[PDB]
Amino acid sequence: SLAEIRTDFNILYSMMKKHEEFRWMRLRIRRMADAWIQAIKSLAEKQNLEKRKRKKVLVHLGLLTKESGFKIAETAFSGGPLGELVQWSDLITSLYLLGHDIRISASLAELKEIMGGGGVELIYIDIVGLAQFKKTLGPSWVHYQCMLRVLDSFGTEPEFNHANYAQSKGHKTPWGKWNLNPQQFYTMFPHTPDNSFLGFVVEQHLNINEIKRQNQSLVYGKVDSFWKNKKIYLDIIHTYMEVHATVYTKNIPSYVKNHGILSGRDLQFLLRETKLFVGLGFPYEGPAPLEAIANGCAFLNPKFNPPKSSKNTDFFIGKPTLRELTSQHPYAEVFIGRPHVWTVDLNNQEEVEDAVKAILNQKIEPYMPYEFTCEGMLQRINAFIEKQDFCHVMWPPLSALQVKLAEPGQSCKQVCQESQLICEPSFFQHLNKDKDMLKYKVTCQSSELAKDILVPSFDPKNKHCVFQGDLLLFSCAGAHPRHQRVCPCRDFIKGQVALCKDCL
Ligand SMILES: CC(=O)N[C@H]1[C@H](O[C@@H]2[C@@H](OC[C@H]3O[C@H](O)[C@@H](O)[C@@H](O[C@H]4O[C@H](CO)[C@@H](O)[C@H](O)[C@@H]4O)[C@@H]3O)O[C@H](CO)[C@@H](O)[C@@H]2O)O[C@H](CO)[C@@H](O)[C@@H]1O
Ligand SMILES: O=c1ccn([C@@H]2O[C@H](COP(=O)(O)OP(=O)(O)O[C@H]3O[C@H](CO)[C@@H](O)[C@H](O)[C@H]3F)[C@@H](O)[C@H]2O)c(=O)[nH]1
Repeated sequence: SLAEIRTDFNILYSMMKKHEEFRWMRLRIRRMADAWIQAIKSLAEKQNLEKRKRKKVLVHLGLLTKESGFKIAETAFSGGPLGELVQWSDLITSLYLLGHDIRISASLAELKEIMGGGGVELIYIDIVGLAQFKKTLGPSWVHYQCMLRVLDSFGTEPEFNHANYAQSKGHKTPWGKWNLNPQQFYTMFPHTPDNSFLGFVVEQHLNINEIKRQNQSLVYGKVDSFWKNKKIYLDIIHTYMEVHATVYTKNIPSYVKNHGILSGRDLQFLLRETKLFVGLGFPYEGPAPLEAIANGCAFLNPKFNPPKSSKNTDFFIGKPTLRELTSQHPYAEVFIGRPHVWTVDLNNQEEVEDAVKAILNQKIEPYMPYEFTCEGMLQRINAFIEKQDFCHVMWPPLSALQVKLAEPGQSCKQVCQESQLICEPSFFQHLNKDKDMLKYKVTCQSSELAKDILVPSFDPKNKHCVFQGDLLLFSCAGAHPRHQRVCPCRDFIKGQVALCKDCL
């Protein structure tokens, strides 16, 4: 009944051999196996991992179900999407190493059988999977709702999650209206403080100036369509560097050295010899740029002005968020930055040329943020499993609360970030009446209730407070056009933004 850490993958390899759909994920785990085992040993030396209860865990991979018709397993080796498979691989491995009893499902049959068996304590699932869960179990699916952790790469903002509020705003997202606690949404990057950051591990095989060809650039973009209207950009880079590619070819200049779609180990070799990894603008927020940076590549990161969102970009229409991307990879831009990441206006030929010349003259510094290491991911998911409880113990602890007042036109996300903090939506409940507001030296001469994502709000001219009337509408996202927002912030560990200092 207590969890014991695992240091041998033999049982995991047995579980993943049982579906062809797991093949790509099994090969990833195999490539990274020695790093994983080193990391769970290192974590166990730093932190008491004793006295943890072994959980029975459902892992339901909706994206790999026949019944989903997503056909992601089908394209895993031929240039199809991999970012979700990377995250599922790393989650399953983390759960396994931490000693939990994992029940892996990629079918309605397995889903039914596991949930039939009872004693499930935690459920990892995607939004496509959650639709299947609800249909399969019937009305008692809600009995398990507080155990769900929903892998949702791009994030779900509260205004899309609240079914009635979303309807009232005319949000037609096919992904939203689940009415969960939004911290139950697990994201690919820490872009949505209403949600939890799950992430993944960045694959790299280094243990360097002679290995790396100073002259060699590699284009990020494994599909021909991605290269449309990039020729001035690529011509500037080609003035100074060889331009290589991994494309599965009418958009691709004649001078480009195409290697085709590479296996994991061959791609990693290509990164380790590359000076510059070249963003074209798409895809958004993938793992590949972090893999490049972990291998000592600089990343040329197209700047978006205006920032891209469901308001101006087809890709984002129907996604359950209004979040705006300031670049192809905002995490790389904001949490890494120069010299590893150069965020440039692709239409500023002088800025592009200056960036390429700078990168040519840079010293090579392989870099991985701690939160994207094996040990960083184990520490984060262990903390979530042990401390995150939506089933009713307050975590993060109230000690971590720092209250900030967002100016008009400023969100709670923005005001926390501007103080090197992060919005903590679990603390909004402590900011939502006259008495609580005195504590933080805001004085409500009058007040009212509103069901609005933009409250609690303060008019400092009229000394008027609007408080939240629907607790499911508490939202880090959103700026009040007229009033100040009363914003719950917390500290974060540098390199581990998911955790406060007193959260371990
Ligand atoms: C796996 C998952 O749900 N990932 C996140 C999701 O991302 C979207 C998702 O779409 C999955 C596939 O769903 C259907 O099977 C199709 O619509 C696929 O499109 C394919 O065919 C199109 C032609 O009809 C073509 O335009 C396109 O090139 C593609 O080959 C979808 O791929 O997964 C993909 C893969 O990363 C992603 O690009 C999609 O945005 O978004 C959810 C909401 O934000 C998120 O919760 C989830 O994690
Ligand atoms: O055929 C396709 C494929 C993708 N896309 C789009 O690209 C998006 C992100 O691609 P992907 O998830 O595979 O991540 P990427 O950064 O390329 O890294 C993978 O691929 C890398 C190898 O290139 C690998 O090293 C890394 O670990 C992986 F995560 C995906 O959500 C699709 O919208 C597409 O439209 N058509």
